[PDB]
This record gives sequence, structure tokens and C-alpha cells, in this order.
Amino acid sequence: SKGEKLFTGVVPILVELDGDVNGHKFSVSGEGEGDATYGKMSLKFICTTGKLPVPWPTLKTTLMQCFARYPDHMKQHDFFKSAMPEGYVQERTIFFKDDGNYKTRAEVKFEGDTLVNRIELKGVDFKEDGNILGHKLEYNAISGNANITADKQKNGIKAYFTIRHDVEDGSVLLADHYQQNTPIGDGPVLLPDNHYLSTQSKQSKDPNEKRDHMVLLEFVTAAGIPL
Repeated sequence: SKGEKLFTGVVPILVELDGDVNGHKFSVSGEGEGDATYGKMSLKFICTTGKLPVPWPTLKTTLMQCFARYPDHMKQHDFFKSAMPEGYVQERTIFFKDDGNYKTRAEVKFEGDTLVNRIELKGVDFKEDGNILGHKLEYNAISGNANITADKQKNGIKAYFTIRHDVEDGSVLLADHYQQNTPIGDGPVLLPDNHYLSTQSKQSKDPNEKRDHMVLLEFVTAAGIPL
């Protein structure tokens, strides 16, 4: 596969999310640019249905690991680009400690020159007055590692990690992520040795934007296999 060549330049991004969390229905769209050479994404997301009924930080991981920078010595481990342009399915369960869970299914693929991330999210068993539906989580940066392993059975990958969300009382809300990806096309893909993706995130607001929204600058770097 030559999916990697699709990412040497700056790539426009389009994101669409339809969500239902305890019957609160909402939609999110996003736009921006990926520059995988530098592991970079710059993005702006908007709630198109009014007020987001969950905190923006709980949606960050759901809302494109194809833009990670794989160092040259690790290029043979980049499943995410190998699947393009036909794309991959990305499925998670996210278990929020002592609260509900999200189930997500996304298709990530090229539509012409645009990289499109289309997502359905279903959340169940949330506490209507807990830290999520109660909007009690810090709006600050989620950085850290996503652990990747081959799923030779499905010809894709699994991933796993725990996100640590700060709560506004000084406590921490743990979100355990379980991830499966599979190629959409039947062409060959790269099945990796164990490694991780390291994400550095800066989150911000646009002072001219009236819609409920989130601005993100992300840098993502493949690591864990030495030179």
C-alpha cells in the first residue's frame, strides 16, 4: 500500500458526529488541516444542535490517528495510513469510572482530497447529576499514550489506554478506552509490532464564536520501538 503518500502535504479534515447520551441527542461538526509530516492537526469543532449535553473533554478521543508522525524507522508499523484511501472502521467502548459508557463507530476515509471522519456515539447509564451530564470536568488538555497492537485475526489493530479527566473538585474521572480498527478495502495493510502514539494537545476557545465549540492543536508521534 501507498496510503502514506496521501499524507506528505497538508490535508483538509471534515468531522461529523451524531451522539445520543441517555437520550440527549446532539451533533458535532469539525473542520481543519492535518500535516502528518509534523504529526500535527489544527481543528475547530461546533455543536450544531445547540448546547453540548456532555463536556467537550469526553468527546476529544472520539473526534484521526492517520495524522500521527511515524518516524522513518517505524513506517512499517503505520496501519492507519496503509488503509487509505479506502479507509478504516474505528470502534471504541469508553468506560467512565462510576458513571456511564460510550460506544463509538467511525469511518475514516478520503472523499477526494478531504480526510473525513464520520462518527456515531451512543452513551448509556450516565448519572444525570454526575461529573459528565452535570458539566463538572476541567476544560484543559488531554495528553498521553495510546497503546497499539496487531489484530492479525481481523487484519487490523486494537488499542487501549486510560484518559485521566480532571474534575472541578480536585478528583480525577478515569475513562478506560478499548479500540478496534479494521480496513474498509481488501487491499493489503501494515500490521504493526507493539508501539504507542504519544499525543500533546492544546485546547482553546475562539472569542468571536457564539456556538458551543472547541479549538484543538494536536501533535501525535509514534514511539516505543528504538532506533
